[PDB]
Amino acid sequence: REHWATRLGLILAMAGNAVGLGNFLRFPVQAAENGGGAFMIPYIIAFLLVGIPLMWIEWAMGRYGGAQGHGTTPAIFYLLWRNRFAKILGVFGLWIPLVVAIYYVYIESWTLGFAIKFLVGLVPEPPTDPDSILRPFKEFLYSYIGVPKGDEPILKPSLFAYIVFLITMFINVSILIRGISKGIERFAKIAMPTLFILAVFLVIRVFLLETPNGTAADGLNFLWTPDFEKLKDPGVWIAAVGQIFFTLSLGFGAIITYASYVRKDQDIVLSGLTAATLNEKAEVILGGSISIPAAVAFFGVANAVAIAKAGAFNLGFITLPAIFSQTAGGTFLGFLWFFLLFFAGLTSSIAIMQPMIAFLEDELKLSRKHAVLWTAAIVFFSAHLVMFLNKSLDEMDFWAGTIGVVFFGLTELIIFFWIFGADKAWEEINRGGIIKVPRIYYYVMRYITPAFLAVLLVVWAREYIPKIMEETHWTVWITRFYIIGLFLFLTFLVFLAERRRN
Ligand SMILES: CC(C)C[C@H](N)C(=O)O
Ligand code: NA
Ligand code: NA
Repeated sequence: REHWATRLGLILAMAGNAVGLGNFLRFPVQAAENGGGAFMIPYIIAFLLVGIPLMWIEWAMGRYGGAQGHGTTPAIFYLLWRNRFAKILGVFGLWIPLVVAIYYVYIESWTLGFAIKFLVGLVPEPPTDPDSILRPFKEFLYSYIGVPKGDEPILKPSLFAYIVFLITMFINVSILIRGISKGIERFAKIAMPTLFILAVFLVIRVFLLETPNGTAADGLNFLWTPDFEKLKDPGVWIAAVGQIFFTLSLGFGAIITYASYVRKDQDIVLSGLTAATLNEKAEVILGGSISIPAAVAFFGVANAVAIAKAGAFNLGFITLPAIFSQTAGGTFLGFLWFFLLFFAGLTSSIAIMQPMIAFLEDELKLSRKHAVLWTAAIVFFSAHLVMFLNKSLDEMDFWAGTIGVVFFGLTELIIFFWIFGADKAWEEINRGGIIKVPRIYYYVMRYITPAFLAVLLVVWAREYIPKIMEETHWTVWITRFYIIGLFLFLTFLVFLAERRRN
């Protein structure tokens, strides 16, 4: 089996997995919608009671499986629990990352396309009226991905966007095809440093922004000022947990796959802890100190929150660059912003494609080259669904990147810390660890975490089961139909892999 060359390379590879579009895009929005400081309390709690224990659990399961030549859940679940149903459940460890990757890579191609156009200097040129400053960039984004005037189902992506998406796919392949140590590890040792330093630079510059309407400092205050009146709102907790799962790449089966390349005897405790800690630093300190504080600076808190509630891409692809355009060298600043997003997204996109590749290599015994090329083909082909179908991206993000990851996180924990045995799991987690997990986390993993996730899922289902059936748009049923097709497709490959073994 292939392994990580150095401990450092391992750490930065995992950090590149977590730290991504979720930090500079999803987080600012989630925190803004949930009342800044009021969102932070549940967020931290969710990080302690959910993020860390699951992180360690996934690392353990990964290395455990990897030692026997299996990096994906279909096999690993079976190793932890003997049952056909264990394999069927493990199919999500492939379905989830694949579905998410389909649209994730596309968003990543956006940041790239933007990074290019902003570098060359081809951008809209605003003239004191907020709308007259934002409108040009709204039209700019809409022209790029091809957004309809009214609410129309079909998207018309510009040739440039499509070509950029091809390039993005190429870059992803060029990295993945070189292997774990030579391809992913090498890139991580470069991208991450660049990323952190670009992020750092952007946080400085942004913090310097101050206008008659507000300051970046007002934004930092808003984000870090505690509010206890929102603690009784379940929605805040649900959003916090969802963000923790997404940002830490938990429930995507990515962490597990990466961990399967860690040598049986190498530490996963301190490594895992360090990776997660880096992500949070990149999330709360970097991610939350760029977008929000800038919006608040120019438009004020109220408007900033309104803009955040407007959409997820509205703050990242429209508001921020529009704000930069009003400053000296704002065009170049916008470039660094999209270059940062691109490197963050690229480091994550490769991570959610690897689980599929690892399955083909491990279970179907395909060469790395073939495994990568076929994975890219599937993603690229499926991407047309997200590219040309409005609301398809949202549907995938929801079913896979929201519900799926939580459901899968609960499943893997139940299989590992319950069926497989709590003590055995604990012993497996701490084995070889440079430091040992606090004893208390034993009771967190076995009782607290699973219960909280279960309650969450129950609450969700109660609200969603009626809404699903009554949804007017056909694009979602097409998306649903197709991803269900993808699931069946993957189950069939597992069947073949199972048959080859015999
Ligand atoms: C799906 C995951 C790879 C997402 C990543 N953890 C992020 O924060 O963007
Ligand atoms: Na990343
Ligand atoms: Na992240």
